[PDB]
Amino acid sequence: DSSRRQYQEKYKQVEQYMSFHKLPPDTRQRIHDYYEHRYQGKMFDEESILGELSEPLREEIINFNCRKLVASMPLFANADPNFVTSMLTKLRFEVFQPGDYIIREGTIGKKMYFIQHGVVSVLTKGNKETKLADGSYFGEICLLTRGRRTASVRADTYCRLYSLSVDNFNEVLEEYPMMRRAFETVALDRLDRIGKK
Amino acid sequence: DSSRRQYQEKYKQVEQYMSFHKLPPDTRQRIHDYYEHRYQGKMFDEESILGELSEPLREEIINFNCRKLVASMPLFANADPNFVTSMLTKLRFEVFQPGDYIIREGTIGKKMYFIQHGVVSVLTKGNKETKLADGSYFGEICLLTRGRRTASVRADTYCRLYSLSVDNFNEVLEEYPMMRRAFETVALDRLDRIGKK
Amino acid sequence: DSSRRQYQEKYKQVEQYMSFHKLPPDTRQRIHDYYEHRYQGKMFDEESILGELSEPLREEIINFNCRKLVASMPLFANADPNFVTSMLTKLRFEVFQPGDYIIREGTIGKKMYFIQHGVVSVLTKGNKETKLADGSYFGEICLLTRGRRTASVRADTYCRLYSLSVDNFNEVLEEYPMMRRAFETVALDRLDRIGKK
Amino acid sequence: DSSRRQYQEKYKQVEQYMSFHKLPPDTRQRIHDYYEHRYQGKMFDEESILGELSEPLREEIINFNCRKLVASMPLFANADPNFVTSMLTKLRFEVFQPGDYIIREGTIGKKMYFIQHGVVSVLTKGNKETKLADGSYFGEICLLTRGRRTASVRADTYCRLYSLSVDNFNEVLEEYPMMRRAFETVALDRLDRIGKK
Ligand SMILES: Nc1ncnc2c1ncn2[C@@H]1O[C@@H]2COP(=O)(O)O[C@H]2[C@H]1O
Ligand SMILES: Nc1ncnc2c1ncn2[C@@H]1O[C@@H]2COP(=O)(O)O[C@H]2[C@H]1O
Ligand SMILES: Nc1ncnc2c1ncn2[C@@H]1O[C@@H]2COP(=O)(O)O[C@H]2[C@H]1O
Ligand SMILES: Nc1ncnc2c1ncn2[C@@H]1O[C@@H]2COP(=O)(O)O[C@H]2[C@H]1O
Repeated sequence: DSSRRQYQEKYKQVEQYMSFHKLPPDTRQRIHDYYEHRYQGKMFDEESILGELSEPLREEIINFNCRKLVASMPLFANADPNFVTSMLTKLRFEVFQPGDYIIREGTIGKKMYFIQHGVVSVLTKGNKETKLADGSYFGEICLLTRGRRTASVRADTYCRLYSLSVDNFNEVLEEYPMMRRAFETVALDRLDRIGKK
Repeated sequence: DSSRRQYQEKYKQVEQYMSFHKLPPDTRQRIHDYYEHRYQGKMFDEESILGELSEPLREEIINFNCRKLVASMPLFANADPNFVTSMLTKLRFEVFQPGDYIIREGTIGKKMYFIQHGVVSVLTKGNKETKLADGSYFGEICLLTRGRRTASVRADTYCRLYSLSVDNFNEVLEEYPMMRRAFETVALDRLDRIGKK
Repeated sequence: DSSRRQYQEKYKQVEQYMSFHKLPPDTRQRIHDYYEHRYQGKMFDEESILGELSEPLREEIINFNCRKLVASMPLFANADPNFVTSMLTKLRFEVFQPGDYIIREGTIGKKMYFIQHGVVSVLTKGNKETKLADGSYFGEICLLTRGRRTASVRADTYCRLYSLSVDNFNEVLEEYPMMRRAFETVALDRLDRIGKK
Repeated sequence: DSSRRQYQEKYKQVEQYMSFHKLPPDTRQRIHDYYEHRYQGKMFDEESILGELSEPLREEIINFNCRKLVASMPLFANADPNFVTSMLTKLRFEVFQPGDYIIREGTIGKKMYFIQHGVVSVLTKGNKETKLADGSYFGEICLLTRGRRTASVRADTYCRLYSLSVDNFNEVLEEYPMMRRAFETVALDRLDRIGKK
């Protein structure tokens, strides 16, 4: 009904823009596939729907929509449920296509990612590359150091991620200081397999 | 007419989102009841309507819509009417359901609440719990200390509240410094029945 | 056509809100009259229309819409036309009703006003009250001192004003420092007829 | 279809506003011509379309839409493609009419421009005026000095520009410090033909 019509109407607008700007069909297709994998044919207004609810109801809905992501992630599964809820509310859903570069080395990161579904390559230049999958996260090192990306991260497949900005990261750890160490440990651990400590 | 249609059309959108995300009927019902108690079947655009009026007209409307809340509250009833008007303009209407946690201990509060209608439990961990009702307020302690919630507050029933952010709190007291003491007194008084002073 | 329909449709929404909140007809009328005097039956989207034009075109339109206000005001008529244009772009149109209080003493002003059309009383408590009309401005003292309103200002009639915020005030004088003195002179002059210097 | 209808509907609104404010046909025409040259009869919602895509897809689209601008500009053609992409994302499309003043001397610039198509006169008061065309840029001096415009710049013809704000300028050079010198060189070089060094 109203959701499907909101999508096909918006996809329509997108299909016109591509034509006006005469984009390569090499590109229009990526755009088309992105739209499928991101919306599945139904477009809502989360900002509006969720903005119109009380905070307790948002937390109940968000905790449910992410119950599976939470169950796969050691960081959460054993944490205070209020820490978890406080992080889920600050995350933003992002989809990434096979080949896409989620993060670039040398760059100045301002956000991290939690993998809901998909596989990503951590090409840490030189050698000793790595793969992370569902339940893992990355991009935290810059949120702690405030330096530059230690590696690059490329979608091997369609990824569903949840990003968290440095602002929201520090705001959560301000409230739950205990949980910083959980991040530090995995960070310094990851830096050891490279150059950091 | 246009208000009712705006509601049932928006509630429609909400009912779809719930289905797409396959929420427990245990949850869909809470959402449904929330929507009833919050909108009563008519949805307006306060930001637009009120934004389109002069400041004097907003104050006249807001003072009238809150005349009853003002009459129940000792803080206001005896204060400079301009202090009162200046606070009413900064408040935000919030509804909370039976059982909901309005505030959590240990947490870093950034806003307080004034009860228009309803009853809330101040479970101050340990013992000596308390009940506040229509005309009372809470959550001011963190606005003064800038520390953490001294207790938890749970809706015993459907609550209608008006929240005030720390920013707007300090902005009002900047203009009406005399009124800080009224808040301090009730605060230090509340801290005594616990641990504060 | 589209403008008139946008107004009567929005006024419709306003008429419903008043009914829902059961406002005194003493108030609904003020609201109704305000809407007439502010929109004249046609509602546009300045933010959209003007936002869609180049800066030079905005300045040309704004200079024309305010040519009469500019001609009545000694501050402008003899100033660099670029100073003038730079001020006009930052102003915001405001209508005020007979009896309305535009400014209150003791209060912390963050904006000034230029009278396009109407008469206002500067009731400086005590005695020696004053009247300002088309082409005059007021509320500058707090923009300079950063203190409190030295008097109150009440609409004797329907006023059409243009307000300027302290931010935009200081931003203009940052570019045209010479013009501060023009404001200071009238300010210190106004303070002398009271208490300031 | 939907784009053309969005334009002619919005142009309609514009044509009414002009009439309501009784603008000189000397002005209505400039407005009309501006609208043609800026939209070409089709209006989209870039903020919405582009906001709904992943960052990698935006970069792919933006790099393509600006491939020609990039090919004409020595600054880019030889730079790290990621520096280039990082600048393109921050630019804003602006059209300017024959005679328009893009920049005024003595003024406090907060943005620079890259010429996609058109010719502009750098009237540096006094004497020794200059012309810049497709592929050139200007307005960088204030982004570096944080002072005032060294000259004025006037559209000799319809210009298509891309502006970059001081905020985005410093944010890019923060990530790609090497590229500051490329700007400094052309800047100090331009200052020499005048007064700067
Ligand atoms: N050896 C590794 N194993 C897994 N993830 C890594 C490794 N090295 C770096 N990363 C992740 O890659 C990210 C690149 O951006 P950050 O430096 O902010 O954070 C880095 C880590 O989260
Ligand atoms: N003994 C008490 N009686 C009533 N209210 C209380 C009592 N103790 C705490 N509160 C309220 O509970 C709030 C919890 O958050 P705050 O600490 O910011 O502010 C606290 C008070 O407003
Ligand atoms: N004697 C006066 N004559 C005219 N205007 C005045 C006089 N005294 C005060 N005002 C205006 O009234 C304003 C009240 O707010 P401000 O103090 O910011 O600025 C003040 C002046 O602009
Ligand atoms: N001699 C010149 N040749 C080309 N461009 C110039 C010259 N002098 C000034 N400009 C440009 O004109 C701009 C005016 O604003 P800015 O001072 O910020 O930056 C200046 C330069 O980019």
